[PDB]
Amino acid sequence: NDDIDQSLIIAARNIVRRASVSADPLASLLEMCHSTQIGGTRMVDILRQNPTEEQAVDICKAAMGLRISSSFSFGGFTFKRTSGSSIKREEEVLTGNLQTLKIRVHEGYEEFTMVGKRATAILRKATRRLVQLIVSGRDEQSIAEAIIVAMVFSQEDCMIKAVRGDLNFVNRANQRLNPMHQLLRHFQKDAKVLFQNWGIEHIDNVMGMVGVLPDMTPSTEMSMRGIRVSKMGVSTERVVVSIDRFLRVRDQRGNVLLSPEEVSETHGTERLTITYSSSMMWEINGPESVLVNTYQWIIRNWETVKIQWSQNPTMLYNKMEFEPFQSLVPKAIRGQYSGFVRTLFQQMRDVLGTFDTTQIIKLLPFAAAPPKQSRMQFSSLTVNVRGSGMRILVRGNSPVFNYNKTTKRLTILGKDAGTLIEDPDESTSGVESAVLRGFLILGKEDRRYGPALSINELSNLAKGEKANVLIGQGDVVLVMKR
Ligand SMILES: O=C(O)[C@H]1[C@H]2CC[C@H](CC2)[C@@H]1Nc1nc(-c2c[nH]c3ncc(F)cc23)ncc1F
Repeated sequence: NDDIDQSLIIAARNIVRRASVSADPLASLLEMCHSTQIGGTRMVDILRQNPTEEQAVDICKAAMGLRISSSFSFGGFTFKRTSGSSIKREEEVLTGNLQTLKIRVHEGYEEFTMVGKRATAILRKATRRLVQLIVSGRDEQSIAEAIIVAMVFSQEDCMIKAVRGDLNFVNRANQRLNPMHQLLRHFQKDAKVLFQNWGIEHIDNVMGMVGVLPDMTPSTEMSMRGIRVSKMGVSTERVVVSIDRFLRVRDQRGNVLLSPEEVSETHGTERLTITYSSSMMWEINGPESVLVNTYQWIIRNWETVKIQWSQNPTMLYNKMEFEPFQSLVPKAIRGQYSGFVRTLFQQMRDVLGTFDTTQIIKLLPFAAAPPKQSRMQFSSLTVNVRGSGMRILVRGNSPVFNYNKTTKRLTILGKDAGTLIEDPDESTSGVESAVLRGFLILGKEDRRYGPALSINELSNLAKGEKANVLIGQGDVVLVMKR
């Protein structure tokens, strides 16, 4: 039952990481935790009774209104205050790149332990001043990680002055990181200016403790100011917290104890099966599994989908289940697809007797994104699966979308998305109301209305005239305007 904690952590990290790029991360996070199982058992039942303290596991607990440890995480280190106190106060600072940052400065004298995977440390600090850091670690990278984190955490001015270049770090949701994570990211990328301008001191002789120079060389004579490396150098109060929309967890006094930027990037492999049900975890098996599941999901929920489509489309379009598919749509074009498809849907609602089940299913995931309006008459819509742009044809079949009108079996890149059931609202006349934006196809080629136009000269017609248009290769049909 150590194997549960191990697998609960793997599952919580995945879920938080997925949640934070979603539209509503707190909503997505709870949805996925109620969705998931760890070896037969509901995740949310393991979270209510398992005492494991880890960054992602605690974000989840916070989301379920549970109580978690008051320690906080910064740069992957768990800080536990061992003595002292501090007050918050807001300050503006000028970096070494003459950028202006508004920082939440802490004033007071404080002692902390910092605990990490590959190094731990004891830290003493005061207002904008590091007083002492004793760090022990597996190798020079680990020690250095700890030292960088303590240096940014001290908030000292020479750290601020050590910035080069501008700080514009964002997360995957393109949201700016708060300034302390701005500075920490900048120095995690390269720390030599920071180490060289920090300052050097002669050191006293103490058993089991050595100095460290700006190039991570050990020294029995000198050391970076206030820093020592030790050899043997090396948690139970739980409090009520608040979790806001973007999963930043706070304590009563408004300190951010945990956020998604504090989740470890390590990706281990479970020793118990983890089973995600959420649509959010479809992408686990590649964009192909996204597409199949999207269309599969629509078939299985057809009865609720068909009536929300018919009377409350706003809530249909905004559903959580359509976010994964939306990733696969080029961000440049997705809004104009959405605006194209929503109009075609509205034509099918307004012009009655022309309900097409296969067509609604095909285009429905494209209406998720915000409707930007265009006038291009898309003949196909594109989704990128592993870097290549596959196309769904607005009219007819396709490797991506292949429906079989007799067997009624829908196929998605090969795999069987299901089978459609007989629906009386299905139109029997050949009128297609959801292929051409602003136009209605009325069946086969009829020569008495003229010879075949092409699609770019449909604009030269106005207020519902009746023309034949070359829709494909050889395929000619009769199309009227609204
Ligand atoms: O801004 C916050 O509230 C966060 C972000 C910036 C550093 C910590 C981790 C992320 C900080 N969280 C917390 N800081 C502190 C905190 C105490 N003394 C400090 N001196 C400098 C500092 F910088 C933060 C602190 N206490 C509890 C926290 F929970």
